[PDB]
This record gives sequence, C-alpha cells and structure tokens, in this order.
Amino acid sequence: GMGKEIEIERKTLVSKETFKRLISQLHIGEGDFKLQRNHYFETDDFQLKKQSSALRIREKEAIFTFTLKQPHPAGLLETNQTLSKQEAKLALESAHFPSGEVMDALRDLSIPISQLKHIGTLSTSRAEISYEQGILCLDHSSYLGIEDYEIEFEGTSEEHATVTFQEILKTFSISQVPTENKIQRFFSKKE
Ligand SMILES: [Cl-]
Repeated sequence: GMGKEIEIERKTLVSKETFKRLISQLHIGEGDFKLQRNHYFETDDFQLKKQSSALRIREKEAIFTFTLKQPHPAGLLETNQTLSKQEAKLALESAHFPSGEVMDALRDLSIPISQLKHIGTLSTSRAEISYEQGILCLDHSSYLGIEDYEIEFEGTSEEHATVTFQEILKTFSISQVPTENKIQRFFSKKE
C-alpha cells in the first residue's frame, strides 16, 4: 500500500556455485544486480528482536528508506518511510529519528527510541525477476568480514507462496536449508 505492505516471503541460503548457476539459468545479467546497504538499529538488550521486529534504514541509488518490520496475522507488516540524506545521517550518527509512521509504530510497541542505535551495516547485491505470480530475488550479501548467497520468493498468499517456492527448489534443484533473516544472520554473527 501507500507506505505500508504485507510481506509474504520464502527463502533459503545457497552456495556460491549454486548462486552462480542460478544467475546463468535464469538469464540474469551482471547489470541487473543493484547494490543496497541495510543499516540496522536495535537496543542494547535487543527489544526489537524480542518483539520479532526489525528496524533498518536502507540506502539504494541515493534513496534512503526507513523501514520497520513487525508481526502480522499473515506474514509481516512492513512500514516504509522515505528519508532525506540529512534525516538518514542524523539517525545513523546520533540516534535522532524523524517523526512519522515508523516512529508511531515503534512507540505503539513500547520501544524506547532513546535506547535505539546503529548496530551495523549489511550490504546486498540484488537481482529481481517476476516469477509466476510473484517476485524472485537473488541476494549476495556481505557483512562483518564474511558473505553469503540467498534466493527468496515474494508471494501474495502464504499458501500459494509455499507451493511456488517448493516448485522453484525442485525445478532448479536447490536443496533447502534453515535460513533466518539477513538482520538475524547479521547479529547472530555479531554475537
Ligand atoms: Cl555485496
């Protein structure tokens, strides 16, 4: 919707060689990959994690986006807000966030905004294609000295997303493995 959206997502990590094979078989060019930086925010005691939520500022092609992800009956509720470079920099450098729908949703979750701070940055090189009735993302990410590769399917219903993703794993012979979110893979490494 207009700032808010429901995220229905299926995901698995893959090897470097499998990722490289998928780029070839899906006929994805080098120029299709776009670079983005995810700057993560969290309290010392990890309050957003305890409420199954994630707060980031994304930087992509000179556009900054403030994003909260929180639990929702179906999938996760994603609340997006555009920021200027000024607002993004203030948040990153001095933990001063702008008023708006993201701030409102944080305060509705009883998150002390004065305790939030920039914990680190994960970079992702991403290619996206329309697959069936959804979107298929190829993510090569780097963070805290290491890197990894990931395929994800963005669906519209939980039922159809499962069917479509299981079809992708079978069709392209991808062996599925347990896969937590980028932000969780980030600070599980940080810990
Ligand atoms: Cl990267």
